[PDB]
Amino acid sequence: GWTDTAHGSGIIPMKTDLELDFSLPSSASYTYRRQLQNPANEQEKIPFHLQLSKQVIHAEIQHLGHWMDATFNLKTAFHCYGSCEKYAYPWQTAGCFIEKDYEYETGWGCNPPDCPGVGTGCTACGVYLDKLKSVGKVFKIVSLRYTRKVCIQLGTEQTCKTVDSNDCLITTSVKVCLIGTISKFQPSDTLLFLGPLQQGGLIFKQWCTTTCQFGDPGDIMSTPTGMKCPELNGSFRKKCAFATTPVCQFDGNTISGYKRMIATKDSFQSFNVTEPHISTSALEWIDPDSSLRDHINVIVSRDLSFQDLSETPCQIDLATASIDGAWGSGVGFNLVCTVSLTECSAFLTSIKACDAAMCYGSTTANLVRGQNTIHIVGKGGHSGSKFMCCHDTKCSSTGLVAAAPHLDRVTGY
Amino acid sequence: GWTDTAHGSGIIPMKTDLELDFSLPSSASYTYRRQLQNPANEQEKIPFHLQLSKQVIHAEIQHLGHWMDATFNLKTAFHCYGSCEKYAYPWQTAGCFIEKDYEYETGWGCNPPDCPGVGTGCTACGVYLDKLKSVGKVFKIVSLRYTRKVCIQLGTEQTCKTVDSNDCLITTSVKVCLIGTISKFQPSDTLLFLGPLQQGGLIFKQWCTTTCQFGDPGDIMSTPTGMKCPELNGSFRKKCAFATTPVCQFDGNTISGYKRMIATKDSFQSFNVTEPHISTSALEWIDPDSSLRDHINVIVSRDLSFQDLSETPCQIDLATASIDGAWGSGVGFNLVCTVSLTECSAFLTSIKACDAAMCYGSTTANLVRGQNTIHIVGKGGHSGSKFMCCHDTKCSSTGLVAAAPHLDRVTGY
Amino acid sequence: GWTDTAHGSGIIPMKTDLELDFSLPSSASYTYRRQLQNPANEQEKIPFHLQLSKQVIHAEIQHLGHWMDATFNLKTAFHCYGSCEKYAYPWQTAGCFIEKDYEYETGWGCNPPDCPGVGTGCTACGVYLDKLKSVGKVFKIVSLRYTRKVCIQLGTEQTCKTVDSNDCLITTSVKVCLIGTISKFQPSDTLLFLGPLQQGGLIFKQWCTTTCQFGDPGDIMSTPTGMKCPELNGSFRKKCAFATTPVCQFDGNTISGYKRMIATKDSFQSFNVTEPHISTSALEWIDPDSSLRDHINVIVSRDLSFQDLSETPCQIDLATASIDGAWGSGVGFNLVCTVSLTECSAFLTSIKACDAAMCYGSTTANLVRGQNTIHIVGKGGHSGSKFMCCHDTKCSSTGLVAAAPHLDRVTGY
Ligand SMILES: *[C@@H]1O[C@H](CO)[C@@H](O[C@@H]2O[C@H](CO)[C@@H](O[C@@H]3O[C@H](CO)[C@@H](O)[C@H](O)[C@@H]3O)[C@H](O)[C@H]2NC(C)=O)[C@H](O)[C@H]1NC(C)=O
Ligand SMILES: *[C@@H]1O[C@H](CO)[C@@H](O[C@@H]2O[C@H](CO)[C@@H](O[C@@H]3O[C@H](CO)[C@@H](O)[C@H](O)[C@@H]3O)[C@H](O)[C@H]2NC(C)=O)[C@H](O)[C@H]1NC(C)=O
Ligand SMILES: *[C@@H]1O[C@H](CO)[C@@H](O[C@@H]2O[C@H](CO)[C@@H](O[C@@H]3O[C@H](CO)[C@@H](O)[C@H](O)[C@@H]3O)[C@H](O)[C@H]2NC(C)=O)[C@H](O)[C@H]1NC(C)=O
Repeated sequence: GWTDTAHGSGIIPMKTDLELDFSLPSSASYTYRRQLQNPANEQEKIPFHLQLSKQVIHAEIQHLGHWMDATFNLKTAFHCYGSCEKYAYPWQTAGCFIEKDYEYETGWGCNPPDCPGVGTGCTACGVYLDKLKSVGKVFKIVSLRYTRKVCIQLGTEQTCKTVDSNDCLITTSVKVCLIGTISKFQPSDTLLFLGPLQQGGLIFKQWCTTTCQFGDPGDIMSTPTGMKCPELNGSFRKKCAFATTPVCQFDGNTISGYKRMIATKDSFQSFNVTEPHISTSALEWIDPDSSLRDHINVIVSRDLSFQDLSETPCQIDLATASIDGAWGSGVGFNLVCTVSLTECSAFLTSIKACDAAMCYGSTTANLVRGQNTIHIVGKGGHSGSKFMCCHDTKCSSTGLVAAAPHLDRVTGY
Repeated sequence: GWTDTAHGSGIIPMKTDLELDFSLPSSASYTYRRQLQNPANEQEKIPFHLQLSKQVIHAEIQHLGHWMDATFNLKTAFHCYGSCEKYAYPWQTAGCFIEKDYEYETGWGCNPPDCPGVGTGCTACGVYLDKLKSVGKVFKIVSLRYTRKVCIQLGTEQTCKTVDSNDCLITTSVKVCLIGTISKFQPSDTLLFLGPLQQGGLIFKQWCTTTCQFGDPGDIMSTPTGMKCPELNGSFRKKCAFATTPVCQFDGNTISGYKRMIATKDSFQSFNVTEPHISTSALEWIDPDSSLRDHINVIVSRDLSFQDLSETPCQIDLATASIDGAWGSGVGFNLVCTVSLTECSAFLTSIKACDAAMCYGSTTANLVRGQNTIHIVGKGGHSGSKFMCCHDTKCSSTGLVAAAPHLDRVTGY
Repeated sequence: GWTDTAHGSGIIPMKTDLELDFSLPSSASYTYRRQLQNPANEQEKIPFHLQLSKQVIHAEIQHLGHWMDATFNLKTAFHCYGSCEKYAYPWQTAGCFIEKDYEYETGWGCNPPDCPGVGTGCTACGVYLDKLKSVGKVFKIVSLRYTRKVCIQLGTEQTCKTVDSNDCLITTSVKVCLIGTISKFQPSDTLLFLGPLQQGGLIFKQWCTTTCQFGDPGDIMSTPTGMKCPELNGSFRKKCAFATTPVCQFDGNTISGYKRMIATKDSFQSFNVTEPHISTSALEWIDPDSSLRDHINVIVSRDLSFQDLSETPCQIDLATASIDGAWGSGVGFNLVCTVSLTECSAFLTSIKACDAAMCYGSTTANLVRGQNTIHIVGKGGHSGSKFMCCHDTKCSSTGLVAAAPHLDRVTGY
């Protein structure tokens, strides 16, 4: 029952030369040098060197756009004759507006002196948002990954590798394992940056999604493809009589999402960020908070009894078959892989979906000799990303683009 | 100060034969054979065998029922005389409806030609939902548990045991410890399955609970005991005049929860599932995602210095005393246990609430010699479950049924 | 590249005397005695003693106040002349109320017999909440910390220290490391206590924040500084005619947050609490749930090869420079520290913000020889707290008070 998925080693403890074991803050790097006694010869020694980089957070993100503050406005129009489609209105120039029409409701005692209409015209009323101000950048977390660069040297062996926070690196005589605490961040958290990235942000758990009303977090969003307006929500009413022009009233919410947030600002969680790097579909940074600690173990054994537990005679070859689903998505894309197994009856291994740069997901494949169809869910990437089936570092040269994510609001009156 | 709650071992490292140490994906199993040198005799060797099953997720769940898509409909009725209770209406046959009556509001200029009424009758108006379509199955997570079957053999010792993700298994000469990363799932997450279980689902963090409006996630739920309708929310209005029958208008939301979800579908998180098994109150599966890795440590020491740290002279006997609270609940049930302690002045131990199959919770009991009353919160089970006080595998033969969970909506106009 | 942030040790495994390794419930303490063979002399032995306390949870909190149940009431007033400011109304004495006025709308067929007014007066209508009952205490989690007291003795060495759940304690010959599972609690969770603390509580993920409507969790909050009333939300309407006094109607929600919670109570998560201790800005307790297990490792090596990995020649001195931001906040306060580095070219270390009792946060500082300006985010504390820049246990004697947190609702009609 072969697998290459166990990353570590089998050891005889009497034939081990060195063990490091400690907790380290994610934001801390660490360096260790020591001359170790040669187990082959007690009168000799060999250099051992360890280097650990600071832990980098990698979030695949959705660029939700800029959060807008706004002012609420209510205006009443009146035409004694003609329907509401015939007339342009002041509010129709605005970035976001709702209109409620009262066509054919002229009667008597709802009219100014100059209107003798009865059951005609249009008393159109508009609520609208102006004084639109960008207050911050908004990203929704699609997925999370935490990595350290690990460099080992034992005499003439030397290898650097990037290692996930609950993975191990294995060389001929050295194993390094990371064990990784709780995350401050979660998939689907929304991050709000009110200024530059370096100045940190706020985490939100309830950013508007399926139903964005004016007053919610993320109510008014501006993307480069255009505005995303919230629904208003509240009832309209004419006050009619005193031989005057009708005066509309709105009972719904008047105060914007941003203003409502700022008033109770200290109800939310902050985070800070050093060395931020933004890409099309990702945000990378180091969290300077030193209260988050990982566990590191290092073990040296320059002996033939040291087993790499990943070693197998099994050989695989990959071909990217087909794709469906979307890029930049927490639901994601479905990549189909044709996977040949040779030299083995069966093999349990990890098959990954990757582009040129990064991998966006991985499935545990239960392979039997010959061809195998394996499905992978990937989460992330952008318009142009060409996703390939991969194992270790070998990828299929066939790469497939995904479809755009469905992230649309539906604003039904 | 005796306790049996430390699961592991005390070791002299020079008298250890083997150490395995590695990271493994939850979805991966693993097998290891090796002939180890006999520490008693250097010219002999003994077989060591390790088998780890894939990690199974066990969620106690609530069957919230099926999520329904629907079409919104508004219809106006009119009777010139008689009150609204006297008449049956078209909308009253429908699965979900709200009605707003305007009794005794006939006046003049709110009537058709055939109605000379003044301050009489009934202008009943109905909003209602039809074209009800099941779109998926819905489960709310009550609790979570992650387990692997661990099998050890060292020569003539052999034991298999199911082990939680941050527990250890201990035999005469072998200890296996699991250390378990972050969970993709949380208690109170709601899982939506749009097709068969095997095709995966969506996680939701904001499924409607205390106030379900039409348009929310989970707005229209169908259980076998009947429909659960959302509230509508929006104002009504007659438009009256032109010597016609009154025409009602509704300003509230027209689009269903499902349709609003699907439009922005890629805002949410997917998960997938292999080997799903559904029961009355639980869902078990293996997550094929290979990016989630646990840490495994194995240590062999066939020596008398190897201590089982759980060993104590303390002896306990249990009796299930009484119960209150509910089954199938995140709040849960309160089981009272009478626990006798003998052979010891004091004893710290774990007392568990279990039925025939599984345990639903466990309390740390601080026992003193003689009788002790211990309370346990259990979370899960179903109508028929008979919960018993247990320690190790010994249970009280008395089992007690809990009461039904309160999971009702209250829809006040 | 010096750092003091690696908490643990470098070891030669053949020169180790003892290793303990096991899982332990958070609610369990543990004691271990053993006479170990003296490595210096095989015919002698030395006493080794380990004591671990139960794990204590420390939450910095916000006292949100008491959650109130209430009864909804709608009353209509009428004055044939004079505006609504001129008259006191029955509802104006109540703890929470909204009022909707219809000034100058007398007309004809909206009046009792005693009112011949036309376009005058005031038909004021009030919705209001009475029968206010406290149902529980409410705390919002600002931050979380999990600690155990660890006591070691190896012969003549003895040290007790409080250790975070993913930190290690290091002495001359002994290292103890804690590795800490998932948390049941998260920052920004709101905890509701319906009775005394000892009887446990409910966790909520959606407690009202930026927009509190009547019917929401936390809709009606009572603090010592006064009531916090929700918004109502729903439309008003006069029914007019039949030569009577106007009768107002409200279409919005009638049922309170509490009642709506209790109806579906078993949708939520409970927790329980032993040995609770409440302070101005914090809640400390031990969770009696025994299903949460940490990993403990202990390693003894009474040998000169045992390295304390935190040892450096680097020397620091601190001065608290300035502060901005707030106490009792998840966003928190920004403390500026002047940090002198001597004896070293560069130094990576942790700089903490603390008052007399506890530390409220810590930053990873990348120091170079001489003066360094370092920023720290602290989360927690109260009005009087005087926050100091600290490293190890040495603090600057200058302490600085923060500003009050902004936690206000804005209720715009
Ligand atoms: C790490 O990140 C936090 C959170 O972003 C930092 O606090 C932030 O500081 C900004 C400074 O602009 C504050 O936002 C606003 O500042 C203006 C003045 O520029 C002020 O008038 C407004 O009232 C508002 O507070 C805010 O305190 C805070 N950001 C947010 C989103 O609340 C913290 O200083 C950073 N720590 C570092 C660099 O060490
Ligand atoms: C693992 O689970 C995910 C999530 O459930 C799988 O993607 C799902 O595939 C279904 C297929 O029915 C998709 O739902 C709908 O499919 C119809 C066609 O049958 C389509 O017209 C609709 O627009 C809709 O997308 C959907 O992509 C997705 N499910 C959800 C709830 O979004 C994924 O394929 C699974 N991976 C495996 C088996 O490896
Ligand atoms: C640990 O904590 C849980 C949760 O707080 C405990 O259950 C709680 O017990 C209280 C007892 O007051 C219950 O609340 C109410 O009790 C009255 C009677 O006093 C009852 O008429 C109401 O219907 C309501 O249930 C409730 O079951 C529960 N608390 C909540 C907030 O739901 C559990 O007993 C505790 N376990 C221990 C001490 O071992």
